[PDB]
Amino acid sequence: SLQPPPQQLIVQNKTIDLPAVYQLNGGEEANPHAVKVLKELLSGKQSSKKGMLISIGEKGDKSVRKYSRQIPDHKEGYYLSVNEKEIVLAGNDERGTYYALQTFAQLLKDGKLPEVEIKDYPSVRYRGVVEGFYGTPWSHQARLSQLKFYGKNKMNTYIYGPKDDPYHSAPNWRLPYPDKEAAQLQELVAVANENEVDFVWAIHPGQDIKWNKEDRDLLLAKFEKMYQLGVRSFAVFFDDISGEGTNPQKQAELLNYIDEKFAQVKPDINQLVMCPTEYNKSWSNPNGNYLTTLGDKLNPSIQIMWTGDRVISDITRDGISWINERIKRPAYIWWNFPVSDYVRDHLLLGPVYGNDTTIAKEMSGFVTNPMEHAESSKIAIYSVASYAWNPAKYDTWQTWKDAIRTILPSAAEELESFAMHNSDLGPNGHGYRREESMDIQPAAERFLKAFKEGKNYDKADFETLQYTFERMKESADILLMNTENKPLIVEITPWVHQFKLTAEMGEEVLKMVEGRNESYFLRKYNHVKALQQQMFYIDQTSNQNPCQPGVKTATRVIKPLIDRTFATVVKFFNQKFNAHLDATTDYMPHKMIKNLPLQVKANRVLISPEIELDAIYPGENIQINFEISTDGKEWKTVDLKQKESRLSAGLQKAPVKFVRFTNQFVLTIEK
Ligand SMILES: CC(=O)N[C@H]1/C(=N/OC(=O)Nc2ccccc2)O[C@H](CO)[C@@H](O)[C@@H]1O
Ligand SMILES: *CCC(=O)Nc1nc(N2CCOCC2)c2ccsc2n1
Ligand SMILES: [Ca+2]
Repeated sequence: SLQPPPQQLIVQNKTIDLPAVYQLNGGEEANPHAVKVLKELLSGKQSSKKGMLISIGEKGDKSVRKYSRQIPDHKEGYYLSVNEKEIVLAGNDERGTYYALQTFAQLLKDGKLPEVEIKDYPSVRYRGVVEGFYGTPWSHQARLSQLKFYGKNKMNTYIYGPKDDPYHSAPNWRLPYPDKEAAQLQELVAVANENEVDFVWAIHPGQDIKWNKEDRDLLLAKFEKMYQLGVRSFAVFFDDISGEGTNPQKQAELLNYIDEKFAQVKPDINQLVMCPTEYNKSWSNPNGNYLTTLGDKLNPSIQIMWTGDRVISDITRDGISWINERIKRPAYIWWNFPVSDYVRDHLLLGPVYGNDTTIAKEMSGFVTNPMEHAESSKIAIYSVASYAWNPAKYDTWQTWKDAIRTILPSAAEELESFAMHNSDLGPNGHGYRREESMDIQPAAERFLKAFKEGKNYDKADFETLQYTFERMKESADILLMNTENKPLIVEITPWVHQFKLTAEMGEEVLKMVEGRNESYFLRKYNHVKALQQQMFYIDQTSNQNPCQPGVKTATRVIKPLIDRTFATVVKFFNQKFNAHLDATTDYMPHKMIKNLPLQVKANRVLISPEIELDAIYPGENIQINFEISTDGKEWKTVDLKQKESRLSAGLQKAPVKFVRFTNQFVLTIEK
């Protein structure tokens, strides 16, 4: 399965052996990056002057003169041919020759090649990744690995813009990088060049930019220093800011000044990109004229970025036409998937889908904003590479499977099993959701409905759930010990542990359904209660980021199933044996005398939108939005302050175990 799929492919069902004795033509004329790949594949084979002919070169080189007519007349296009007597690897330009070898490398298997002819080129001019998320920026090693990944998948763009890089954004975007960070960026650029990737360095100055000569000159001085480090593509982001930086007339003038005094003065600058302050339809001004101002003032060579109809959205034909009408050029798509910086307790490992596949001519570029987990993002990145290169033939599910088999061949099935149940985002402010657990959902929904209303469940559906849980446990244990992609495993391990505990809980709950006798049921009940507590421990000790801490997995279908089956069967037990077992499904060490479950997040205890803690803690503050004690007997009332329904008051380290109130709701304690 060639990825991305070529534009034109003719196979003959007739295999050739990689020439043991070959004759290379064009080694000095062709792209050095391509020739190096070629000679890696040919090492061990002899280079003579009367063997099989292998011709490599760009349009214009002597080596591929005979094949001029076969080379497509497109940027980054190429022509590949394998048959009995010769091999031809001929790009329209140097990058086309490199991409010819990346396809050649996939055809080579077991030392054999198929007799084939390919004419290929991209449907979208700029294709790649923008590291533009909030959170821990990608490590240096992760970025080196990404750049090699892009080259293999014909992605030609890496836009560097981590929101939390202080020399990229507020306040030190005026400062050059320190020597150590500068030497790393220098290495990234060299590696990006080796893989035919345009390293685009972006700057995010709009929050405190002043529209005067001082800051303008400092922005250009920063760009000049990046240029000295090898950067040849540049971007200016004006997203997620307020104040004077949001002025469209000023933004355009600044980028036109950069164009004329910098990008037009250098001999070798490629991409110049800007991200508007209004970067999606929902948040644009209907009264105002922000986008039309940018469209008319910005020089035509400058790209404008756009995330679609909303911050998180799929790109449609109606949405791309809406924006292009206003910016007077094809939009440079910034696709906010699989980025998870607003649902950081979730991994988004599902397939890439939703984007119209007939609008290649309507977009100038397409970049994906990934997760801060670099390797885990390779599933979607690989799929975006396929989509952007050949939208007409984009196969969502087949490309998802191909990505997984490339990222972890030694345990692809195990990773597919894990990814299938780690795709949805759970409820979020954007209302953006993805499918998850689709294969087992029919059985789960029929099993639970028959269960709640006293019918009979199909034994086949029951064994499907047993099969699923068993397979989940196999995949978790195999993935935990996989040493083929250690960075990947480190990223996902907290979720893999939570994944396994879910599976184990599911099996014990199903054993509670089979029932048998009273003591066995109680054994299973106690084991489930212990597994709940173990999942709480992980949720409180792993991935303790300051936004959505903890670890959530299989949230769309499987976890709801298990929790509602446990609740139901415990209810039937209490009715049958006149018991009072606890039917709650999430462990909580604190207690409130409402049906709203308390939640623990970092050092906060909150009521879901009188309390007794499991111990005494020093108090920080309370935040209610519409009295305290240590032993339950003696209380010490406290007063509140107010703004727009924001109640609050500091406790000043006073011991607290009890809280009460009578006439959203959070208690912060010291840890
Ligand atoms: C263009 C863009 O997507 N900007 C940021 C981004 N901004 O979206 C917002 O959340 N915008 C916003 C929301 C509330 C208040 C102000 C800005 O979306 C991505 C996913 O969150 C972030 O990674 C990007 O850095
Ligand atoms: C947990 C810390 C957190 O929420 N970080 C975060 N901040 C964002 N910004 C802050 C600046 O103004 C815009 C909102 C943000 C946007 C999208 S995801 C994200 N995370
Ligand atoms: Ca050449």
